[PDB]
Amino acid sequence: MKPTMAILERISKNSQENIDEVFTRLYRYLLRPDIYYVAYQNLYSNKGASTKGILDDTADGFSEEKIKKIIQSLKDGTYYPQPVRRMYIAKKNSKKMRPLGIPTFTDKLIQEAVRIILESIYEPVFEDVSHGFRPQRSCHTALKTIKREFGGARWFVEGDIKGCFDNIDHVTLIGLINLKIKDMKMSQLIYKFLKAGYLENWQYHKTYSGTPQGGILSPLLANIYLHELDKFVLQLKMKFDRESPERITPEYRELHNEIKRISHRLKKLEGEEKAKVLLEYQEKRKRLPTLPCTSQTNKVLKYVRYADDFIISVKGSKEDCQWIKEQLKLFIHNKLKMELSEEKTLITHSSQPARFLGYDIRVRRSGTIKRSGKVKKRTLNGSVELLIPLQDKIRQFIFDKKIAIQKKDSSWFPVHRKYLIRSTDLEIITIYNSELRGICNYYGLASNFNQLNYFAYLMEYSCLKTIASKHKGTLSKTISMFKDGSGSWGIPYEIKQGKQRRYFANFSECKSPYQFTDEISQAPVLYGYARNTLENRLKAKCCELCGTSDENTSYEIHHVNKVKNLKGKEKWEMAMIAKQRKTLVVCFHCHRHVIHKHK
RNA sequence: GUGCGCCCAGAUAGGGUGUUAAGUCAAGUAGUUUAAGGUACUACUCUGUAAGAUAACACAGAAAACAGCCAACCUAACCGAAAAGCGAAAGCUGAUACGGGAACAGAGCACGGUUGGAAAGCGAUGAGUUACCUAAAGACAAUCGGGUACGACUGAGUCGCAAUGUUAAUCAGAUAUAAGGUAUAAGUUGUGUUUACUGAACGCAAGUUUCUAAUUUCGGUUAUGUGUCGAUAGAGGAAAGUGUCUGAAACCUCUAGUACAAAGAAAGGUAAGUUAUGGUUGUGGACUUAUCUGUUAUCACCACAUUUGUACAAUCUGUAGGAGAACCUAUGGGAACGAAACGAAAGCGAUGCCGAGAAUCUGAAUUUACCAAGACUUAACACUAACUGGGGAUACCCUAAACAAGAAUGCCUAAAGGAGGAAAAAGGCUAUAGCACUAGAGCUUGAAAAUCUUGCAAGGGUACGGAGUACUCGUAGUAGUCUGAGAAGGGUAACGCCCUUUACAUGGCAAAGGGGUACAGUUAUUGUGUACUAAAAUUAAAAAUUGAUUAGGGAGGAAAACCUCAAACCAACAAUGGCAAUUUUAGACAAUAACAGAGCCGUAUACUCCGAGAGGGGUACGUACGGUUCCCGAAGAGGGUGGUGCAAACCAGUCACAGUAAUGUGAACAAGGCGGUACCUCCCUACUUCAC
RNA sequence: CACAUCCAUAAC
Repeated sequence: MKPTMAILERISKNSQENIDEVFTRLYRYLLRPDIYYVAYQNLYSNKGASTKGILDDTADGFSEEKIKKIIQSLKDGTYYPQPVRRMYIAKKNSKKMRPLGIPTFTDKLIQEAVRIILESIYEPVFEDVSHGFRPQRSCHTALKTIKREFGGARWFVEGDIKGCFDNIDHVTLIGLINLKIKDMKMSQLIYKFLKAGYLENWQYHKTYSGTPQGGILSPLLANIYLHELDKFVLQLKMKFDRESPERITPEYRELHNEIKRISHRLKKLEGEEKAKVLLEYQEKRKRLPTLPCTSQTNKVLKYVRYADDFIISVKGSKEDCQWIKEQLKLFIHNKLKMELSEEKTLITHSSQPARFLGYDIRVRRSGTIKRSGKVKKRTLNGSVELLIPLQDKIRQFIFDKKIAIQKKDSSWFPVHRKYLIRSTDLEIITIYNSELRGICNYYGLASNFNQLNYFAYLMEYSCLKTIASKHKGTLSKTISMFKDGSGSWGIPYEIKQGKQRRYFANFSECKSPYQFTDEISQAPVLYGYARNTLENRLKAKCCELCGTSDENTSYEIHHVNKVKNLKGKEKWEMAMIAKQRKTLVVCFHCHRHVIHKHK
């Protein structure tokens, strides 16, 4: 009959085909409970699952009967999502709080389902220039887009919108949805989420090392709003550009044409008077790469957007670059009701560093003349060349985590992190290899990535001074205790296969600025394509520590996040070390007596 | 829970410190002197100066001692125990029998001792094999072509430092709070490091040790030898510097790693100051000073990077700033234009203390003018220790001493006879099957020697490691004037002080370790307080109603334009109306439970290291007594009166089955009993390693 | 463009 998940894929082709359909009758799909399994095939890969909203309902309970206790309450307009619990936290290096949000498990499975319906309709309407909270797009696709078609632009518009994600209008958002979805009971389910919700966002930009992925925490809602801007300026791109004929300058064509008249003469004679005209060939060559092959009267705008930033590269004047900053204020006022901050829409001319996603971003004008071998272009003119901010960002990291020390000649000398003596030699290197591999993998596109050598010096020699103090040893005895047999140093464990070693991270295996690893590798699980999942053990109705296959006892989910905190002396922790999984079933009689023996 | 470490007393059981006073000891050789002075002179002998080559005359030296270093041997204190006694074991005791044997700290408290002159460590090293790169880009062949101190792997064979220290000989004075040093607690949290608390016992003062910098290659290069594209050097390489055939007139190494001039100019080596430190206080490298006998003859020369200025180019040289780059000033390239790390901090002051040569000058100073102070040996005096002699109230282990206390065992012949007729278990007894018991099993046999349950005189062991303020016991004796005053003064200083007076045998700390009680402080529990004063930002203030608002209902299976379906209503800011622990205004406390050492300062006293000294670092906070905040230990192990289930199994009749009772019994996780394990606990314990 | 050493050893 197409079980619901082929009907949703039937729509995600349907938006692409009709270039404007008013998509009606979307509510009837949330109720057949087959899509409420892909919601449970999503909610296992999110970090923040222990913090709760106001009621004490723990983040589990995945049972087909509360599917009815869901889906029947989705019927008579009697599901109303939770009010606010403001357990405050503030952004790095600043005194600002941006409100933080969480539901009860119920809401997470409707929300994670109204995400999938709304992701079916809007995803082939999201324009290419957005790269924020999407599939198959991340931080690095934005950077890579800058490294191609931003190349060679005279000026920047390095925008900011004054709290763009707490200023989100709860009333003209829903007016925009209801151009597309012409459905009545959908919006009221959405508008239970707006004003009975929160505004529910974070600050920790360094969690993915320069990303607001925690540091904005929402579904796609924020993108649906902004897509009216990403529709506007890619409409502004056609009013702006007027493409002129002249690309190679007329100062350049008088020198470009006279090369071929005398290069045709160089082969007609070699000898002594060849060398005399070779001086008016080779010393005349000294203003040939000083002559440039580009013209700055043609007019070209670009646009890139992540979630809340956007950067706009324009081929023109500063007259022009203060007209684009004009016809944005006429917009984010009138059609989105927000202030594009005149303080911090920094126009910075391009040859100066911008700042977009934690990179410094700029065009090269340093007129060096390399070889490309027998052929020769200027490979460094007009190339957008991304850069770490070593002075803002890595300087901050090195001192925020207490690696280093400024010395009296300003030289940073590394010492031990005081609070890490309390773990093993394997725990500390896994502390430190994790931190180093994050920044380097973040900053792998950086044209001065080689410069992170100072940072990886400091990390490596401060990992060893921690392990030094715990053993009561020195920095030299600790490479001599942890010797190999090839001059490198490692950390041993006895595990089942014989001895291995933990080494330290690197460059060529954190650098690669074309390929990378696509889910941030914080002990990643496999794709369980052998039916080990959280859906076909539900149908087994099984009892592992239970023995009685009873219907009046509720089956559910016992998914806690972490497994390293389980000790193995109590009755419940001996099952999770055997099957090696975050989760199992939980009973109606099993949870309340065996887990809750003390409390 | 750091080897010792209590409290009073004594001073060789082993020792330490100080004081005088005798005796002896050794200064290259002689001389003079006194004297058995010692370095002063005189004369010779040997050595030292390569500070960047050798010789000739002047400056420094020449012993013995103790104190230390290093190495190899032999042996006190310590070990599972020999061994050995001991209600037999609970625990105690090891002249020497092996094991270490300088031990782990000498820092309060011995390892010693002979013999020799030298090891860790740290920089400059072969072997012993790399694995690699090889001046030709590569292909060709250890072509020792021709490196192997390229670093490996190797674990120590060569050179340097480590490898010394102390001991009187011109006297007094002069810029004596002189420069210049040193103390002036510790900690908590103010994190904008803004002038803040605590018996801080100092005062002022918010921005300071600190970097952003080198010009006739001092680039896009670390916080290093290096290694690579430019301007800029192409003649070897395109008949191998050993060879072969090449790529190209392209290919490597330096010079073009400076346009003048000044000087020093490699190595060792002296003494200062650094970095080395790190987390506080003392031994190797490497920077930086300065210093290494004057004069003659061969000897006396080519550097080279900076010390020095420019000298011009120069990148693109902070930058505040207006400025598509090869665009515009200006203190010009520390020149606040900016940046990063760092609290009653950096600095400056104020007080009491230290202040060598005897600064350099001034009078030195008179038979070289004066010197008695090293080390041992003996005596006398003074002191002194955590050493030595004395001195001992709670919890744990033990249980012999029938020491005090409850356990004595069968029936039938027929109670008469007794079981002394018979049997024979039972308390018993040996091994150890075995799963505790049954002791098997002949057996004293028919309560003793083994039922538990306690204990003095008992026998052991541990606690003498500071947290808050009041009481038991050995004693106010073990101390005759308490080092905490007796007792009063006496300021001080925070005190207890030490200073002045003064009491006479209860006059004195109230000798020791550990208990006990009353109220405190923190943590983990457990229950509740919740008007001692009620009303509020207003959290319970989407309620209701609302506002006369608003477009919008309810239970299910199709793609989107739309298949179907059974056939007068929730929601749209809030507003408005009582309270709860309290920020808005006040005459969260109960209840139980347990309990640790970071120091620091004052006087006394014991030690050591760095310093000329003042002082600083440590020794359990060194210890004691006075003061003070900070602060409120972890983990395993056994043990359990007290906890419980399960496979086996205990035993006659709790069970059959008869029997002279016991006896063969097939059947008790029907455990009548209860171990054997598993579990959660709950409790005790420096038992064991940690932590200071 | 740049791979990375020496950071000593020893008073509680």
